[PDB]
Amino acid sequence: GNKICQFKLVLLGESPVGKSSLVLRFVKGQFHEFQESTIGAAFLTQTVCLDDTTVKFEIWDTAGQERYHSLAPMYYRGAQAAIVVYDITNEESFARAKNWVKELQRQASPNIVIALSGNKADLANKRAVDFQEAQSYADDNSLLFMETSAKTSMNVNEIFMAIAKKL
Ligand SMILES: Nc1nc2c(ncn2[C@@H]2O[C@H](COP(=O)(O)OP(=O)(O)O)[C@@H](O)[C@H]2O)c(=O)[nH]1
Ligand SMILES: [Mg+2]
Repeated sequence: GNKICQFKLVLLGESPVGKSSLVLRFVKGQFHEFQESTIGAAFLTQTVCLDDTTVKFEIWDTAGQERYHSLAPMYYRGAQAAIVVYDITNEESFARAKNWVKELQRQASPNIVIALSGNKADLANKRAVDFQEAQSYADDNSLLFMETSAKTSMNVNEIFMAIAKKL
C-alpha cells in the first residue's frame, strides 16, 4: 500500500522494569543485559508495515524514577498511545502501573490507546503477578494487555503492532 501514518507513543512505568529494553528490542532488535538507567527521557523512532499502511512510531521512553514524575505530562500530553510497563516478578511495579493508568485516564487525551506490558515474562519462574489477574484488570479498564520479554523478543513486535492496528 501507499498510505502512510504516524503516531506518538509514550512508555511509562516504574524503573527498572525493562522499559528501555522493550523499546530497544522493537526499534533496533537488540537487548542489553547491562542497561544504563534512563535520564529524564529518550526518544526513538521505528517504521513498519501494517497491511497496506507504512506506520512510523515516534516513541518517548521515559525515565521511571519518581523524581521524574513531574515531567511525564511533557511526554504523554500529545500522545496517541501509551504502553504502561510493569515487571511480572515485581508486584509493586504492577501496582505502580495501575496508578500510571489512572493518571493517563484522567490527564492525557481522552482517546489515548493504553497498552499494558507485563515485561520480563522469561522470568516466569519468579512470577509475582498472575497473568489472569493482570488480564482481568486490563479488560476491566479497556487496556491492551500482553506479557512481553525484551530479552527473548516474546510479544515485543506484537504489542507495538497491536497498538498501531487500534489507532
Ligand atoms: N530477564 C529479563 N531482563 C530484562 C528484560 N527487559 C529488561 N531487562 C533487564 O532489566 C534491567 C532494566 O532494564 P531497562 O530497560 O534499563 O529498565 P527501565 O529502567 O525500565 O528502562 C536491565 O538489566 C535489562 O537487561 C526482560 O524482558 N527479561
Ligand atoms: Mg530506561
